[PDB]
Amino acid sequence: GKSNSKLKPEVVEELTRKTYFTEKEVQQWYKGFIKDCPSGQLDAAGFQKDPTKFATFVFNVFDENKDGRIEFSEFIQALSVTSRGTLDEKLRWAFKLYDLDNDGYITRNEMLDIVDAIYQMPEEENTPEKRVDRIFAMMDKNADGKLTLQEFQEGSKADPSIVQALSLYDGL
Ligand SMILES: [Ca+2]
Ligand SMILES: [Ca+2]
Ligand SMILES: [Ca+2]
Ligand code: NA
Repeated sequence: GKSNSKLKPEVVEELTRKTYFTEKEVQQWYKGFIKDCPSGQLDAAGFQKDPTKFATFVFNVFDENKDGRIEFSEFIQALSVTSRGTLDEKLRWAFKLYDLDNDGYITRNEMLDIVDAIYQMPEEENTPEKRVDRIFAMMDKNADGKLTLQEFQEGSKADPSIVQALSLYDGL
């Protein structure tokens, strides 16, 4: 008598209120989620399914409570921010992605780890090192080798390409 094939009504209401989705959209996302992960808990191996490193970094941000599983509430809220969030919401989310040790700063090495993963997944951009050097030249204002949330927000907003990439809604 499986009890998690659909959401409880109160949870449909909760999740609709916490995201940019309609009730119908929340239920549609659950249908697909539970089909692909009947346990209701998506683990790192499942999320994975060369992209290994970057999928693992994204997995950790989806995993809000850090218990090694992405449950639906986590899945749908991450989808909400990354697909439909405002520019500032998406920037806060991206900062969490890059801040690997959750200390409130993105170091050069933290960023390098992410950018390498993206690459693993034009001469002046042909290494992760070059890409990071450029980002830090543009965003690190006190030259201490790390980005505060403010440095990352303001730095990102200065660059038209970054603004474009974070200003989409359902990919458009
Ligand atoms: Ca979790
Ligand atoms: Ca950090
Ligand atoms: Ca700095
Ligand atoms: Na600009």
